[PDB]
Formats: sequence, structure tokens, C-alpha cells
Amino acid sequence: GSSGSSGMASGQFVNKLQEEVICPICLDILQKPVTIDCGHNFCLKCITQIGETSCGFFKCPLCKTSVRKNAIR
Ligand SMILES: [Zn+2]
Ligand SMILES: [Zn+2]
Repeated sequence: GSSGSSGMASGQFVNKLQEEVICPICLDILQKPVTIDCGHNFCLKCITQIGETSCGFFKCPLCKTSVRKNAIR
């Protein structure tokens, strides 16, 4: 029996303007913005996670609008 490891770094920070829409739920770069009937845009990681017990229809969190997943079958 024997082993060992060691490592250290610093890296560099970048100063740029990120004009990429963000999810108002998780607050993460919205990679896949889904504009539901209500309009608001959410991230798959969210819209999906939120749907645990429900079948598919879920009243938008931001606005209480009767929305029901519907699209070209
Ligand atoms: Zn999200
Ligand atoms: Zn909404």
C-alpha cells in the first residue's frame, strides 16, 4: 500500500461582458431558452426538474398563466 498526490494553480481571470440571457430560476447562462405560452424564458435544467410529479403541464412560476405543454407532436 502506497500513494500520493500534489498540485497547485492560480489561473487568470477574464473581464468581458456576457450578454447571454440567464435563467431567472437558477441564474445560469440560459443555454436552451424555452419561451412558453406565457412568454417567459426558462432553462431545460429547470423546467424539467420542476416537473417531478406532474405529467407535463405546469403554471409558470413567474406568472400564474394557464400554460399546457403543446407543440408539433
Ligand atoms: Zn434554470
Ligand atoms: Zn410566465
